Amino acid sequence: SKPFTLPILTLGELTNSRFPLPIDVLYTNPNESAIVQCQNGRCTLDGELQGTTQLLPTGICAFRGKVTQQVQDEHRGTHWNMTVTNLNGTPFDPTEDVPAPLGTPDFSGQIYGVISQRNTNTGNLPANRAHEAVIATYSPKFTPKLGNIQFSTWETQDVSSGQPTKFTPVGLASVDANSHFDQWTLPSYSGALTLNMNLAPSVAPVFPGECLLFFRSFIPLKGGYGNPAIDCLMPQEWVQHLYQESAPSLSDVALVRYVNPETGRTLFEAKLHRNGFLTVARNSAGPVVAPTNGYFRFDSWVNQFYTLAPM
Amino acid sequence: SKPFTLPILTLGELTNSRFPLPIDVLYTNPNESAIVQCQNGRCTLDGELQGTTQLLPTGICAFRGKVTQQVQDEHRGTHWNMTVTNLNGTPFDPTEDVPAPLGTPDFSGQIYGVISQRNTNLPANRAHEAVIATYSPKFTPKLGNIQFSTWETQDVSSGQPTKFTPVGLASVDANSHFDQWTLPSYSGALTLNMNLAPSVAPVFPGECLLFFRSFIPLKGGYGNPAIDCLMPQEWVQHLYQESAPSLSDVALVRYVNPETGRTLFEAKLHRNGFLTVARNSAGPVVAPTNGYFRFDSWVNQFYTLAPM
Ligand SMILES: C[C@@H]1O[C@H](O)[C@@H](O)[C@H](O)[C@@H]1O
Repeated sequence: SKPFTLPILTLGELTNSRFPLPIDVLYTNPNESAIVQCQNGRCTLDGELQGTTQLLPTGICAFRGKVTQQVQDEHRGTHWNMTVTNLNGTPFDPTEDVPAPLGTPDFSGQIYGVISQRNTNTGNLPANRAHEAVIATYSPKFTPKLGNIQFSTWETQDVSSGQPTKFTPVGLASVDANSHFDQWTLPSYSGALTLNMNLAPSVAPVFPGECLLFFRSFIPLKGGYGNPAIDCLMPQEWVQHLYQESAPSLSDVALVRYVNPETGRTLFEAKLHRNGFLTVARNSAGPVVAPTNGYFRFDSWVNQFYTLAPM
Repeated sequence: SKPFTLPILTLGELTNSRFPLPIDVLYTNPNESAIVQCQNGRCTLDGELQGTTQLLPTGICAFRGKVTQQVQDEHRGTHWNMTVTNLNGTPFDPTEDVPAPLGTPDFSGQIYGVISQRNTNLPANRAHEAVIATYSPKFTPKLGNIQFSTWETQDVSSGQPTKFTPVGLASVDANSHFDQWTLPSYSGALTLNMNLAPSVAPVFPGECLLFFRSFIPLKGGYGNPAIDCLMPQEWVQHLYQESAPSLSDVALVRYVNPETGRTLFEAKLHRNGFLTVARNSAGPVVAPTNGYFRFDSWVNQFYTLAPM
C-alpha cells in the first residue's frame, strides 16, 4: 500500500483552491453557524475529486463559452448571456453527475473579472476584445448546470454575439449588503427554486473542542469598503498532489504536524480527515499567527478518538 | 538515489509557467531565429529554480507594491509609477542574485491586467484595468519600480498596497512590441540583465525545441498571440519538491496514450529543464489531451530520438 504524503510546500508556496489567490494565512472560526459545503477544492485523501473541483489553478471560478446576446436585467450595467462549455471546450453534459461545470464558482457573490473574446472568423487573424465584467452567482440567470450564465459590463456595446468567450476571475465587485457575498452559501446551479445535486458533502468537526482549520486568502475588490476573504479546506496544490498519489487511506483520520523547517519545531498538530479537511483543537477565531515558511508534515494514521494537543 | 519522475498530469491538466493560462497544445518551431532564454518556468531536473521563477501560479507576471506618482501620457491615458516589493510583501533587495523580483514578466509586450488596491488605514478598495509595457524605459523591476497605465484617469491611490493581476496582452500591433523571446531590460535599457537562466537550444542535428503553448487573451485589435513555455508550472512544482538527482545530462521521456498504452513519440528532457524532439516542421503536435509524458531512462546528448 502506497504511503500517504503531503507536498512539502510552505504556506507562502500555496494557492487557494476556491479562487485564484495565494494562501495568506491559516484561519479558524469555531462559532461559524453556516454549513460548510464548498464545492471547489474538494478531494479525498485517496485522490477522489468531488463537487466542481478540477486540477487547473486557471480553471477556478473560470468560464469558457460564447456570448449569445445582450439581455435586459433590472440591475445596473449592460448584461450579456453566455452559454458555457466545459473548460476544455467540450460541450457540458448536464446529465453528468456533477453540480455544474468543473471550476464553476461555489459561493454567492458578485464575482469581478475580465471577459475576453477571440473571434472565430477572419493576415487571416481574428478580432479581439476584453472588458471588465461581473457575474452575480446569486442571480436567477446564473444557471451553469443548464449551460448558460449572465454577466454584466460597464462597457455598453463592445461585446460580440456568437464569439468564443473567456471569463478570467479577478476578485469581487462589491461586498455591500445588496451584493450578497456569502462564501458558504452555494449558488443555485440550475437557477432559482431548483435543488443542487451531486454535491461534495458538508464538513464539520466531530470531536469536542475541535474546529475547522482553513487556508485563507484575501480577495480583491473592484470598489467599496471591506476586506473579504475566501477560505478553502485544502490548497489547490494539495488537491493536485492527492489526485496524483492515489494513496489508500489507512484510517479515517491522518495526524499532521505544522512544522517550522528553520527551527524544526512543531508549532501545532491537526487532524486531516479522509474527506479532505483539517480540524484543530483551538478555542478562538482568527488567523493562526505563524511564519509562512511553515508546512504540514504527515505523521501517522490515527483515529477519531485521538486527542489533539491544544493550539 | 531518488528516482527521477514527472507528474502524471495530462495536457488538459497543465498550466503555463510564463503566463496564467492553461496549456492548449504542444508546439514546435524549428526555424525560430531568436535566442530562447525565458526566465519564468525555469527549473533544472534536480529541482533548482532559475531566472525569475517562483512556485505560485498566481505569481506569474504578478506584481505587488505601492503607487507613488500619477503622470499623464502626452497623447492618451494615465500612467502611474509603482514601487514593487517581492510577491510575499518583503522589500525587494536588488543585491539578491536574481534578474528581477520573482514572477516578473519575462517578455517584451503590453501586459494587460487589473490593478487592485486595498487601503491600509473597513478599508477602501478600487480596481481598474491596467497595462504594463515591459519594453518601456520605465519598466525597471530590478531597480524596484515600474509604471503601469490606465484608461481610468484619477481613481488610483498613492501609498496604498497594490496588486497587479495579469489577464492577457493589450495589443499585438507593431507599436506594441510583443515578442515573447525578447527579454525586458530589468534595470533599464543601458544596463545588462543579470543572474539569468541560460539560453536553451537543440545541440543535435534534426532536433528542435518542444514547447507547451498557451493562447493569450487580447484587450483589442487583431491577432492570435501565444506564449510558449519550456515546462508547465506543475512540472516546476514537481521537480522542486522531488529534487531527484540527475543521473545524466539528458532524460529520455515518452509521450504516451494511457488508453492504448502506446508511445506516440519520444523527447529529450534536458538537465536544465527543456524538451527537444526530432521534428522537421512547425506547428502544433496533434495528439489527444489525455496524453502525458513518462520518464523512460537517462540517455546522453548523442542519443538519436525516434523521428516524430
Ligand atoms: C479589432 C477591434 O479591436 C477593438 O479593440 C475592439 O473594441 C473591437 O471590437 C474589434 O475587435
